[PDB]
Amino acid sequence: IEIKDTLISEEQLQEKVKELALQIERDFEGEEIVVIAVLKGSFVFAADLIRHIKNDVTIDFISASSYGNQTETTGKVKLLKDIDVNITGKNVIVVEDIIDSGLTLHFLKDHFFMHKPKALKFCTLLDKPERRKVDLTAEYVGFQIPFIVGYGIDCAEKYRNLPFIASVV
Amino acid sequence: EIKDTLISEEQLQEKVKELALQIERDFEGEEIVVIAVLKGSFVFAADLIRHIKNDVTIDFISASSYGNQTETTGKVKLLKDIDVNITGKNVIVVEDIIDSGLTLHFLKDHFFMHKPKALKFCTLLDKPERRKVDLTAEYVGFQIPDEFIVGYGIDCAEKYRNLPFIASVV
Ligand SMILES: [Mg+2]
Ligand SMILES: [Mg+2]
Repeated sequence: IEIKDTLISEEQLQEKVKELALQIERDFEGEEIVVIAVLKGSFVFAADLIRHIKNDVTIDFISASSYGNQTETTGKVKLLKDIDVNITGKNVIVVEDIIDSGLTLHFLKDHFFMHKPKALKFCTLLDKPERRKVDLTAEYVGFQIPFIVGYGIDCAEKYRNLPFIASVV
Repeated sequence: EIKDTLISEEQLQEKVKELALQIERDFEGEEIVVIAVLKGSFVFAADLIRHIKNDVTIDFISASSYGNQTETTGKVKLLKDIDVNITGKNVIVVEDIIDSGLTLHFLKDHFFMHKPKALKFCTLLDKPERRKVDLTAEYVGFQIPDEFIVGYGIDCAEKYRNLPFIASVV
């Protein structure tokens, strides 16, 4: 596994993240927000995003694993770590590094709705809408891209520490 | 409410860069596994690893208190154990704060059971005057007085983790 080319630079990422934060602040003027980051890959994006949000922010994490084929086709995942914070009647933004088929995030969506939040929006750094297997439109999207690593995203647990996003093989 | 800024955003960025250099020096030519103690160390970890040029693998651990027992013996309940293989690897455990050191001493024994090649501790903030056990962190960002702080991943009742600086609260 070797890196090929830089796809999105460190500076592009920082500018885009600042812009997404402004969009979020506008949509929730004067109100608290709960940010739920999907581990592990979104942790870098989440760390940068929340630091630009001036609203009172509560952050928590969720971890989910695959059941096998079932996950690839239906999005059914096993909750490994559920949320600790209260999102009932709250504004919730679920943060991902990537959304492609949307199957797993759709399943996570239903789980969060059981908690009865006031609002539930999705924020992803990268989006691949051509890979959708279900209806799921993210309200906040950093970049639409055409295997990648960096900025929290790995390849076999490697390269999460790159400050930029790159193509690999 | 927030009282005063204790460590600025810029001071944090400079210090984090410096800790990363110290880490690179100690592991010249080798891969490193970074294990961050959730939830408070996630911001520090995100910034620290981006300055480390070595091949880095990151994972997370979550531990909770059993009550008084934790405050006096460090005994904590592992809520989420590591997924990655640290056997024969260089491991750096990343914390936001080390005070009594009781809990990290307990986590140290847990990781040793995995037989890593090396195991070091890196904390953003250290309060050595609060030690109840012998534990010297190899990497320390700042020595702070025994006071309540928030920001840069650290909360007070789940509030203020999103401040880009560290502040006192009263
Ligand atoms: Mg993800
Ligand atoms: Mg901690």
